[PDB]
Amino acid sequence: CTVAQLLKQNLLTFENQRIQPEEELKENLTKVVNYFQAPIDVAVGYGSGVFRQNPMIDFIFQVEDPVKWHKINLQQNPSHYSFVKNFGPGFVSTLQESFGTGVYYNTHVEVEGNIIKYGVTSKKDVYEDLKNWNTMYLAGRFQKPVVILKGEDEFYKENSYNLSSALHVGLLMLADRFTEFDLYKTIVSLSYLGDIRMSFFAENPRKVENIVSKQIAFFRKLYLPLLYAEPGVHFIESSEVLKSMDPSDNSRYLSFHQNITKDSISRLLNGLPLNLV
Amino acid sequence: CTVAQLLKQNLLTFENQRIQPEEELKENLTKVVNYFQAPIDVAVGYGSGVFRQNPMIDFIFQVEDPVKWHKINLQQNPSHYSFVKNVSTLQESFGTGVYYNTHVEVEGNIIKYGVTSKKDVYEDLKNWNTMYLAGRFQKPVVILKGEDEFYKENSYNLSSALHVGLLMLADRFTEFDLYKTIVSLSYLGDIRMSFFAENPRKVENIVSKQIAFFRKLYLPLLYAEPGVHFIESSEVLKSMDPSDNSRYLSFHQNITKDSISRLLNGLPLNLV
Ligand SMILES: [Pt+2]
Ligand SMILES: [Pt+2]
Ligand SMILES: [Pt+2]
Ligand SMILES: [Pt+2]
Ligand SMILES: [Pt+2]
Ligand SMILES: [Pt+2]
Ligand SMILES: [Pt+2]
Repeated sequence: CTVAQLLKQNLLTFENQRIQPEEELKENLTKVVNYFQAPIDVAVGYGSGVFRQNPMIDFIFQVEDPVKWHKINLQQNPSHYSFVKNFGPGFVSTLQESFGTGVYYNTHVEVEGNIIKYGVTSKKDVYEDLKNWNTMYLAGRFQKPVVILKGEDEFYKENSYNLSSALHVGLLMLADRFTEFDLYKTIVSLSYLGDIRMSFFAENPRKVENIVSKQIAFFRKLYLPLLYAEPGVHFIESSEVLKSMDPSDNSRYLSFHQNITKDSISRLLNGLPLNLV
Repeated sequence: CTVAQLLKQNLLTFENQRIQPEEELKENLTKVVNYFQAPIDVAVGYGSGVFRQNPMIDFIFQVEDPVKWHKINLQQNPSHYSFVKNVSTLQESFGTGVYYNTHVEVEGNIIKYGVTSKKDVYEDLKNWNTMYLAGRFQKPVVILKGEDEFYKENSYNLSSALHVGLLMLADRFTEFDLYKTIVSLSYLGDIRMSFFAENPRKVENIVSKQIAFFRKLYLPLLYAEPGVHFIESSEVLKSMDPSDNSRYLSFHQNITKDSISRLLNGLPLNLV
């Protein structure tokens, strides 16, 4: 619609996180998620097969107990898994060791007429990262546009503080004048190595600017309301511009002024998940 | 001293890492380092107390065994430790990460020094287990003791940081885009490890302030990089003082899929 509409979103009901695809695509992704009978608490779609305009579709399943989750899923979907064999001596992992921590991926899996890759991880591990940034490896993925296909309201609540913290890190890094393009590129930079480390994508990493410009409408929807709520941040463009601006439009970028006094920088710093006591 | 001279640096003797303060400051810093009888393998100076445009001077001490090092340091300087408001727990803390004593008076200076396992640093420089320690050394530091040992462990860290910048940037970019991108990679790590007692600075002010040292570190690496080349002619690079923030160099890199895959495969994050 318009950028002005995006400034009217209700943060208190997480409206800036409520990214959902078109009805038909959504139906397909939902059918994929529901195909799994092992209980998925939060299901995430992300990547080129979710944000379009054939390709493998990327998912994350946040589950209550991964060991048990894989026990069930090994019975229902045994051919989704491929294990390393014992060639030589050991490298023998237990259920808890291989499944209990991190993101475990089954890749190039056919589910309901789609080729998919899904990573399974502990919901508890994710929520702790969203709250404290223990590593930010999981949190960083959720500072950028994703689609929550299941457990939406529960997840959005846990993620709002992660998103506003990423904005605050951006504000700490940027000068008193910046464009929204500078902001989103800065925010993407924060998680760029973490996405590589976690193998969220089987394809080559992308250029930071291409990431931002392809998803410009979703970065605006997430962060413009947070900018609007932020004391000391001033939108420079007039009400007229913001009502004439399509969120999908890359041809011009909003500009801002922020307070960069010492007291302001101290409050940004001390509100970070890294600095909570 | 010109930008052109910076390209002719010998990467094989780590000349791009050989950042030393003017001889004035250097003796003071080295007397601070030598005041300590607990042995320090590698001593690092950084921060505004080191790169001067008095203030507290920031140090990192990389040591062979931090628990045995703090044992000796608790004997020579027990006032440095603020623990008398409460040892097993303190000792557990010594082991991992960086332990700091701050606002400490030494040889005329008010200093802050962090103690960390040299082994932990070297492993991070090589593998980016966390990049918390390696990130500090992707940016200008002064190595005050243990230079040749440390420069050689760090060179792969620096060119890896350049490679991440090249992955992140388009086919055309300036040296300003690149230094700011590199600083972005380690910005949260510097906060998490509390390298600085003061508020974090703005990325662009960090770069512009230290533009001569980012240039000394990274310009010869860009030069040796396949697929990357300078856009400005030999003559402009002779007319540029490394401290001049009024003009920034430009670059063209190959961005084909194979070039990008080569940069990804050589990062420290790969287990192979
Ligand atoms: Pt639109
Ligand atoms: Pt169980
Ligand atoms: Pt079971
Ligand atoms: Pt079980
Ligand atoms: Pt929209
Ligand atoms: Pt304490
Ligand atoms: Pt060219």
